[PDB]
Amino acid sequence: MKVFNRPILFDIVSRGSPDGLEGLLSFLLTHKKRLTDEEFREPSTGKTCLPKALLNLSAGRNDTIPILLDIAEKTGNMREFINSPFRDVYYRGQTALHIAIERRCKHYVELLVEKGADVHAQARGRFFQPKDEGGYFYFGELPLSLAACTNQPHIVHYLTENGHKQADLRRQDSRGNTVLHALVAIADNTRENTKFVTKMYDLLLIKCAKLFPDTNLEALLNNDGLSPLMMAAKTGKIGIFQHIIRREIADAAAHHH
Repeated sequence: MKVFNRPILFDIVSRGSPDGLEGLLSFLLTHKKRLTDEEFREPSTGKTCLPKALLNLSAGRNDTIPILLDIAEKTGNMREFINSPFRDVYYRGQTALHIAIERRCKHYVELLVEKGADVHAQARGRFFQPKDEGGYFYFGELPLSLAACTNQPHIVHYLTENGHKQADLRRQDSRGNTVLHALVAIADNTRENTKFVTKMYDLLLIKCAKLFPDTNLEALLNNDGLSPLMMAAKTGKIGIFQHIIRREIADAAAHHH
């Protein structure tokens, strides 16, 4: 018979060969194992094969992934498999969705959500960093906040509008930061950054006001006690700060004389 283990399975997925995975389903069923078992997790990180699949793409496409989820579904292990948290020196509590968003793959993002991904999995930092090469980069922890801070409107649209399970815009991270707070966090003072940060900020309020009309986003405070506007002031984010003021003056035009 055909027998499997971590290194073999990790080689198959890292190379990206779907032909190698045949008779894996049968192995798991007979030996009574799942892909989330410690023996198939990289002990150093906690990564299963799914992240490793997403970290090795042949022009944005690893073909092991679709079958991996099909197999997971046939062993009563789908929700667990997708949401399996791993860690590196930069982050703990990462998930397959974070990588899917990070690498900017709409398709794999769509797939995971539809098959039961946790849209509120928080990628928390570890020990802290500099600006120089340090793939840390605080983005607000949540998948929505990550996508927002990397200029990916279609993912934001999907995460909010999808049929299976939607991403709550009101959701706050460990710092107390909503997606708006995150947009301020990343906001540097260059016009092209300020372009999309401003654009994404306004799109979200417009989106939220509709869905949850009895709650204002920019009204929610963080653990410092600050709002997106005030935090922009304190941390010195000029471009975004002006825009929020410049916006509300325009919103005061709900007052005809």
